[PDB]
Amino acid sequence: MDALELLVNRRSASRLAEPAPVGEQLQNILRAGMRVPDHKSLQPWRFFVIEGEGRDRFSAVLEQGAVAAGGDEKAIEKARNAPFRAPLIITVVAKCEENHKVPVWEQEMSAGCAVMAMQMAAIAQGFNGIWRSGALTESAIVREAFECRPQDKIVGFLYLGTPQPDPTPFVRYF
Amino acid sequence: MDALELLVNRRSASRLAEPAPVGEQLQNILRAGMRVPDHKSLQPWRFFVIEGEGRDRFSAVLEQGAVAAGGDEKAIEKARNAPFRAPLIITVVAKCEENHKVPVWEQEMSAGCAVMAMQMAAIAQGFNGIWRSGALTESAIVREAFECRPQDKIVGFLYLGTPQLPDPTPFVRYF
Ligand SMILES: Cc1cc2nc3c(=O)[nH]c(=O)nc-3n(C[C@H](O)[C@H](O)[C@H](O)COP(=O)(O)O)c2cc1C
Ligand SMILES: Cc1cc2nc3c(=O)[nH]c(=O)nc-3n(C[C@H](O)[C@H](O)[C@H](O)COP(=O)(O)O)c2cc1C
Repeated sequence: MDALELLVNRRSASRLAEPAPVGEQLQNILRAGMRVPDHKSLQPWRFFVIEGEGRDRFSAVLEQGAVAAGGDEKAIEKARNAPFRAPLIITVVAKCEENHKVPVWEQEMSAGCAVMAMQMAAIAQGFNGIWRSGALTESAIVREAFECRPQDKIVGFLYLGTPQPDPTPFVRYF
Repeated sequence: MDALELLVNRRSASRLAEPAPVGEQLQNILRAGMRVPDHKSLQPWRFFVIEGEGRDRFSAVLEQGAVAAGGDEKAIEKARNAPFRAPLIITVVAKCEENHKVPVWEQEMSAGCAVMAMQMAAIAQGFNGIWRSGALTESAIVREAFECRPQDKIVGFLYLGTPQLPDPTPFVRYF
């Protein structure tokens, strides 16, 4: 599709089904992720592809995180069933350098932009998805599953697959 | 311009000159910024357009912030001359809601995405730019000029104008 048309009319999709992006479609999404702005070229991200048996392993981690977080019966099954809302999930970890000339927040911004860049690359190839987070991004069990050091941060669970403009209020002139 | 090719080949440009995007070109850039992901639709951003005489006002604000930060002569003059590296600057402020169900970091993330989306909208229309920050985003004088409350944050100075002028293996893991 047209670049300007996507940038002006980008919409997410939460109801996702097969097929997911695979092969060069998935490779293009990951290429878009690593092309985001990056102060001093630190490349401060890791992209965890979750599909197939990885989806069930992700499900068991989210379930174990919701139990440790003190969820009720509703919350644990929702957490267990959360990964099954898409054929593909990409988890983006901000892999940050501490006490760097670049503050941590700028490196986190780069990782967050990678999430939107990947969702846009999904839409451009005829797919879609939704950037999700929730309280489980802070779960100690989920973080250790994604190899989060203290300075690292889970910025998004990007669900992906096949789905089923007046800026005046925000603009000021300096 | 093809959407996927822009996303895969995106590059910034620091050498920027007139013309700046104006009219519907500028409006299209601002439309892209307001279309970013936004948890619970808080719209937590403000876009400050800096052009013309505004560039001089931005120059004086940055110079004031450099003085108050203890910069030397070189750093103060560099701050004063910083806005004149492009015909257009859009400063993005994360306008955050505290003690909301949506954590502040998710709202700040939305405002940062707005910078990149606007930069891509510049590229799509034949312009380009560079997302900049530096220590002066934390300056008390600079923050006040951009009406920052304590919970607000300057996430970028997006310089824009007419430019003059991938292997994901190490970062991808399979869960
Ligand atoms: C939050 C953020 C702040 C940045 N601040 C600066 C900056 O102050 N100065 C700078 O040269 N680059 C800064 N960058 C990086 C540039 O925007 C740009 O990504 C870099 O020059 C690499 O060029 P490229 O985008 O073409 O890959 C920043 C990036 C991010 C995400
Ligand atoms: C950092 C971040 C985290 C988000 N987390 C969630 C989430 O956990 N659940 C959700 O429904 N939407 C979340 N969103 C918002 C969605 O990504 C999406 O923008 C929203 O559903 C509106 O869809 P739209 O992009 O078409 O406007 C988040 C957005 C951001 C920027």
